Amino acid sequence: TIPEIQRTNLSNTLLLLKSLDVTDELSKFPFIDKPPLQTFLSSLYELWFIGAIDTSGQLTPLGLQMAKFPLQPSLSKILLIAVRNGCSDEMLTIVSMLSVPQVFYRPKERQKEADIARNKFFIAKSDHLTLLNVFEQWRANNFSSHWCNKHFVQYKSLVRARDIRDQLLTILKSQKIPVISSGKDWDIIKKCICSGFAHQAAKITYVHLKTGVSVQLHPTSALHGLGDLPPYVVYHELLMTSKEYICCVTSVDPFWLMEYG
RNA sequence: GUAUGUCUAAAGUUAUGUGCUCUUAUUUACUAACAAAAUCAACAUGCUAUUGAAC
Ligand SMILES: [Mg+2]
Repeated sequence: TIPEIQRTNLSNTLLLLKSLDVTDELSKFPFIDKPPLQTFLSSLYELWFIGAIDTSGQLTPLGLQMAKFPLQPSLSKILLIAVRNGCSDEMLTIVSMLSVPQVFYRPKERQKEADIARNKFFIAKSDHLTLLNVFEQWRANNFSSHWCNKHFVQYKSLVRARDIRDQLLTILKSQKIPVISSGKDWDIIKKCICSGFAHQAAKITYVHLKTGVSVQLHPTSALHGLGDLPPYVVYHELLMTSKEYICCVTSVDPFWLMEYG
């Protein structure tokens, strides 16, 4: 089989491999099976964009700080930015939920009931803030497994989210960062998203911000349907399955995109 | 407007050196000189979007 390293985004890897001081030693690093040149150069471009890397290709202190999180660099960028923006408290649990697979359960015949249960937690802005409402309601039900099942959400995913939240909180308290809450000013989170995800943006026909390729909201999204259409979009992943799908979706204002990048 | 052309049957030698029986065109169908300037009669009474393996 082709090794994972030859076929995945590598920016977590390159961040860490710069964070330990393997330099242009990284640019010539002895792997068994070297990743494609354009994969390396693209991950370098991503890190340069995020400001983890300078124009020569050398690590910034922001890079070194981000590398102490167990994270792909965007998710560390957004947490560090959430300190200065003052939403660390919400950002912790949203970044925690964004790490986790298969958060909702959607069995063969029951697509309606699974979504109906999810839609009790709906935020009109995004999937991202709907994840917050899920974790808050889960906790308000004393983290109940039976509530998880009732609402078609995977408890394994939720317990892992809380374990990640407490770990990331520990990492922030190791970096001495304050865990400030934004409260109901959820736009602060959405401004932070622009700091991490400015490449991962799209606009209604959706159409990618930089490459211009046309793309689709995944049908699980709170923003999908025979229905909703917010003009400007930021997203957690782009993925081709049956279609070229944005995996989950958040609405944005264009002014934030040139504010953060 | 159903092209048209050539050939031959000649003369023998011109004197010397009835059954049977198919058929709702089951035809090998043949000719193109003829004409070509075709559009009234259209069209239903109201527009759509959907699903990922695993760590
Ligand atoms: Mg004539």
